[PDB]
Amino acid sequence: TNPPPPETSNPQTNQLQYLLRVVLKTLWKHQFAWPFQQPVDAVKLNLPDYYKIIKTPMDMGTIKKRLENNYYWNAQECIQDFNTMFTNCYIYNKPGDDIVLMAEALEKLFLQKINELP
Ligand SMILES: COc1ccc(OC)c(/C=C/C(=O)c2cc(OC)c(OC)cc2CCNC(C)=O)c1
Ligand SMILES: [Cl-]
Repeated sequence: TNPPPPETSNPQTNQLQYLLRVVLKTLWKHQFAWPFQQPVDAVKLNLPDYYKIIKTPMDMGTIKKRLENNYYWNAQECIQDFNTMFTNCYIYNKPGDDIVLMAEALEKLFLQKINELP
């Protein structure tokens, strides 16, 4: 069985609104977005070692749930989750894999969207 997804509720800056409404939304509609739209389903994908290697898992779906529930206090905490998501992919998969190239293309576009923020 897969581990439970990361918590998405803690209990509104302009940069957080921008990350959700502009950065995340554009990356969510990118063609290479599908493997990162929800937590890695290690059971269905038959990856019994994923959650042994990746100890801080993260996906765009959990970012959205966190951005919609005001989980983050600031934009830096949210930007770290994206970097957690990208670096997780680089750690588990092998260089040259198509998913690694997809993650690189997503990150390089992510740095452009955050390169112009309030
Ligand atoms: C029906 O097939 C489906 C349907 C829905 C899916 O997700 C919604 C997926 C997810 C596939 C992957 O995630 C995936 C894809 C790879 O190449 C394409 C890969 O190459 C080594 C390693 C992984 C393992 C995860 N590695 C990560 C996340 O970095 C597959
Ligand atoms: Cl808060």
